[PDB]
Formats: sequence, C-alpha cells, structure tokens
Amino acid sequence: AQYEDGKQYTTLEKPVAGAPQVLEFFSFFCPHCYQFEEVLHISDNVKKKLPEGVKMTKYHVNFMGGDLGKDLTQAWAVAMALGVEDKVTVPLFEGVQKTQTIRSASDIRDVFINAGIKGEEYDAAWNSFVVKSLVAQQEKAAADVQLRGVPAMFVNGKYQLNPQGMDTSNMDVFVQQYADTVKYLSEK
Repeated sequence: AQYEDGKQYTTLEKPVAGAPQVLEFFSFFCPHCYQFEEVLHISDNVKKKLPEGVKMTKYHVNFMGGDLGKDLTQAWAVAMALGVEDKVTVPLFEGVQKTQTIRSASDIRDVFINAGIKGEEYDAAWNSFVVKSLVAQQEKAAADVQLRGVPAMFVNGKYQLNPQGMDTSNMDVFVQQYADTVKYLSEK
C-alpha cells in the first residue's frame, strides 16, 4: 500500500474515544517542535489540506524543562483562553531556545506583555479556574495516549503520525507528505 501502518503512521493499540479530530503535542523546549513551528509551519500546512468540519487542537506538555516546563503548560492554557496563541508562539520558542531569555514565570509573562496582552488580563487568566481546567485537559490528553515524546500528532484518537518514515532531503516535500498523511488518516 502507499500508506502503511508502521511507516507514515502507527496505530494506537489502545484507541482513545472522544478524542479531538487532529491533536498535536509540543514543548517550547523541544528542538524539532521549534522547526515544526518556525521553519516547516506543520500545523498551518495540515490545516490547509484538511477537509472541513474538522477542528485542530494543540497542547503543551510538562515532561521537558522541569519547573519551567510546567509554567509553560499553564502559559499555553492562558494563550488558549485569551486566544493569543498566534501572538506568543514564536517569542516563547525564541525566548526558550534561541535567545535563552526565558528562565522564569516572570519572563514568560514578559513575552505576553510585549505581545500586548495586558498585565491585569494575563494575571487574572493565569490564576483563573478556566485556565486550571485547561491545564488539566492538556495533561489528560497526553496521559490518554501514553505520551513520552514530542512533536506528536494524533488523528481521531487512533493514529499517530510517524515523521521518521518520510523523506527529509527536501523540507517542503516533507511537509506535504506529512500533511497529505494527516488528510488520508482523516478520511480513514
């Protein structure tokens, strides 16, 4: 077959019911995640090829970067609640991995302030029980699929993208293959 279990994707022997249609996991500490976002724009190219009536979800994980990793998961919850994901994703990636100017929760906060979210607004969100449940959701979704590595994408709670089995000579061909795989799995 052109798409084979175990080649462009793997199948969860323990399928997750009620799961989001397209579910991505990342960490701001994760080097391939940095590429996926800034160089490859995976999420965006997947969205462009998906049918529609299909929603895309992206969650942060705790297992990298210890205490700061958990802060970043809460901050991503703040980003989701306020709907400012597209304004903070790149400066969070560069603050953690490029400039190394993110070393504390106050530094994460600065990224939001500089992106124009108001102090008042960020701190209220940060402390809100809407953000608490949102952090819980990120953890539960990761827990549901035994997640030990990122970047990771899961379709319909039963298939997991496997980028290691796609060509990487050409960044653009890699992305189309990844996106076309998501679409194929979507239609499956």
